[PDB]
Amino acid sequence: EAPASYVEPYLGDAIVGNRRPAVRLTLDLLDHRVPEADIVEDLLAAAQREVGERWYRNELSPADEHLASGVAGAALDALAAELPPPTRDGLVVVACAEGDWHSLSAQMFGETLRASGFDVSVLGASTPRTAVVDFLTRAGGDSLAVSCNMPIFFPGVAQLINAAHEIGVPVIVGGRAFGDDDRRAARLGADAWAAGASEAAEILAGWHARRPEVGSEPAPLDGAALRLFAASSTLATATVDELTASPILLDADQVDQLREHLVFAVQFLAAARLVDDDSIFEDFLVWIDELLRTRDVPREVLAAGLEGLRAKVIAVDPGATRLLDAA
Amino acid sequence: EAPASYVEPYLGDAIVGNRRPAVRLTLDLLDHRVPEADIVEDLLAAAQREVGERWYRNELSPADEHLASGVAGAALDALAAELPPPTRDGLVVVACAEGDWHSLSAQMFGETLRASGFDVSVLGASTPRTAVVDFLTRAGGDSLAVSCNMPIFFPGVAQLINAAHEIGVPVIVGGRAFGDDDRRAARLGADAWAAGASEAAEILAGWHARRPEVGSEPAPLDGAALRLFAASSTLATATVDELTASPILDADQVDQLREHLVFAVQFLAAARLVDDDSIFEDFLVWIDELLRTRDVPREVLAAGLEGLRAKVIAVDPGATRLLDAAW
Ligand code: B12
Ligand code: B12
Ligand SMILES: C[C@H]1O[C@@H](n2cnc3c(N)ncnc32)[C@H](O)[C@@H]1O
Ligand SMILES: C[C@H]1O[C@@H](n2cnc3c(N)ncnc32)[C@H](O)[C@@H]1O
Repeated sequence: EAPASYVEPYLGDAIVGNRRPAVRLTLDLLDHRVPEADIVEDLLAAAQREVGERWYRNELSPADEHLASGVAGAALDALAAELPPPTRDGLVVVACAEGDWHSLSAQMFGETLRASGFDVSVLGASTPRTAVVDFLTRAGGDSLAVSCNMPIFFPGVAQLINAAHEIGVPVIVGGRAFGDDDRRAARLGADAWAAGASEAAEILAGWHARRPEVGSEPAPLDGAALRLFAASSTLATATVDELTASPILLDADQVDQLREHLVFAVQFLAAARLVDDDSIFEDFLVWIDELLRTRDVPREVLAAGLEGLRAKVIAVDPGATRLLDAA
Repeated sequence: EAPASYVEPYLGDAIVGNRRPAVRLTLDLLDHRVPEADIVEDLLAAAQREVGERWYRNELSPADEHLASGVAGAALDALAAELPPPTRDGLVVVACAEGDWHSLSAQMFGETLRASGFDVSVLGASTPRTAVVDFLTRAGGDSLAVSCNMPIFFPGVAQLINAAHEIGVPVIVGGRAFGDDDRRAARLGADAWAAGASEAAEILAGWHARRPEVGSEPAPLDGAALRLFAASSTLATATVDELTASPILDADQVDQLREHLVFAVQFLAAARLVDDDSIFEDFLVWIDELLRTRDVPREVLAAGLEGLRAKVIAVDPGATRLLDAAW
């Protein structure tokens, strides 16, 4: 009867898109007086993480996950239909980072907030920066919460924080890209960071009660790190052109997968540099290496790919040299 | 009253993210014995299109639409929780086209089918080709329904049809990209085409009962049209490099223009692929009026198209006449 112990039966149904028994479990816990926050964190988010890990281990496909993610959204919808109305005044706007389509991160977070009596509008997946600030303005938002699932979205989170400051609004950030403490968040000028709803509820309720001062001076970022971000396309696509004159010829699917991986590589590298945390790049190499290992595609390809990136990457950002000379 | 007459009050709530009253309308109609299909088509789909048009007229932002789209998803979820189990055997797999993220087209369609007693798995937004086919295989899907909201996704729908054929599975297609008849669909090798669920229900129920022959011959397509598809990024990004030596732009504007030019080459390529000029002509009309309501001078796009000319015809000389048609 702990939410955690229901992950397996939930997944059994969720992975094949069998919504009804899986949302029934969700609602049975709720009716047995389990706090919603726990249901969301310990069952739904935990299940979704396991889906992601199975995909990652090449034990599931995107088709399975798509179904699992729909069931998760249906569970959140069911839960939301049980909620009493907001007890707190002051609208919190929850947004995925621009470029980020993990709507469910924003939605799970925002729903946990709702369950603490917050008035919450979840934009979910990627919205233009200027459209988010304009929404804050029109909807009289107290606070912006930005949910970021990969560190490759950081440049835009920084820009978004800046735009929000220009209109007086404070930004809390979170989700897995920001790690287990506030160092990455602080490096981008976020007014706050938290790991989950419990803490964010304190910060947000505090921003409602006492609307804090916000810089309006943009947080300093390494320009070379940003130029390396901007160039990720060019470097990847140009790396893949050479290589296929012809040191590995690769079908149209394989060339696109490689190209896509190398764009990601340069973006993790740029992100590591931007917020001065080497582990972002090192964790990516570990991550991708094992992604490919379960998929029986020789890693001479990616090695060759990284090899190719070397000369052009350092031409843009020489400070990335040292990051590359571990791998 | 009729579902159609509730569009305006539905939107009033949906566009500001006020889920509960808007989902309640959908459930009130259902309690008043209104068929689900009608609710979905006449209220939900109708509202979502009007959201689209307000966005298009620059009267709404993507932030407001994201709210409206969440409400629509929650409405479908509520309605789905009222359905009895399937009365029909034989699994229909509903997928957005690869590259297409309009999950709600697939979901609205699939849900109308469910309401006719079909067993349905909605993959929704973009899934890799080989993951869709592997799902069909593992789940023993009778039929694939592909939902396509832009004609720039056609090459991959063709590939997908081909993969489905290799495993003996028939494909119906639909969604707004396929127009008012079956000509575009047929040109890509689809085994059938329909406007909505009512017709597709007849075709699908017929495929369950009498399992049809499927061509293990790929539908013929012009390679130059495909090479022009493949090159869209290169041509756009390279067109925008020239033009900014310097005929006129901030980092936002350069990216918007670049993105519009990738679209231009893809609508052009799509028009060529299925031999329907109107795909490209409709796009020019569409984009021209998109920008007009946004007060961004159309000298820029003109100049952009102008720039594409030399490279585009170098790849596909058969596009020349389509380009000179315009201005
Ligand atoms: C489903 C899923 C997707 C779905 C999302 C669908 C949807 N509607 O959301 C789709 C299909 C879009 C997808 C696409 C991709 N994703 Co994905 N996928 C996931 C999965 C399984 C997450 C789904 C989810 O439900 N998240 C919601 C829950 C589980 O998140 P949470 O972190 O528990 O949220 C809590 C806390 O973070 C906190 N919190 C969250 N936000 C905020 C905000 C604030 C302010 C605060 C205080 C707190 C807070 O509170 C929440 C309380 O519940 C994960 C697995 C994972 N996250 O471990 C990946 C994962 C994030 N995806 C991944 C990848 C790689 C991809 C793709 C690049 C794959 C590809 N296409 O080739 C794309 C990128 C798309 C993009 N640009 O955003 C990787 C990232 C790996 C890495 N960084 O090295 C992951 C980790 C999977 C993996 N490898 O294990 N993905
Ligand atoms: C909401 C929305 C989005 C959302 C969708 C979120 C979601 N689905 O969860 C998001 C934000 C993802 C989005 C993004 C974009 N979209 Co959009 N947006 C829409 C909108 C408003 C979709 C509304 C929706 O709910 N669709 C479901 C309903 C309304 O669809 P329906 O067509 O009635 O479906 C029925 C029939 O077609 C049929 N049917 C449907 N599928 C199938 C399949 C089969 C097999 C059969 C037999 C029948 C069938 O039965 C259905 C049920 O009755 C439309 C507006 C519109 N459709 O006119 C655009 C629209 C499709 N989007 C558009 C654009 C431009 C974009 C973006 C390019 C914006 C951008 N990046 O700049 C991107 C493209 C993303 C991509 N696909 O890769 C344009 C396309 C323009 C064009 N020239 O083709 C539209 C038309 C808006 C407009 N009026 O300009 N979009
Ligand atoms: C992180 C999640 O993204 C999904 N995923 C991985 N690659 C793609 C893709 N090309 N398109 C759509 N979804 C994808 C998987 O289901 C994984 O679990
Ligand atoms: C076609 C639909 O897509 C949304 N839309 C338009 N541009 C973007 C973008 N850059 N990011 C996300 N959504 C967008 C609008 O809400 C519109 O209605």
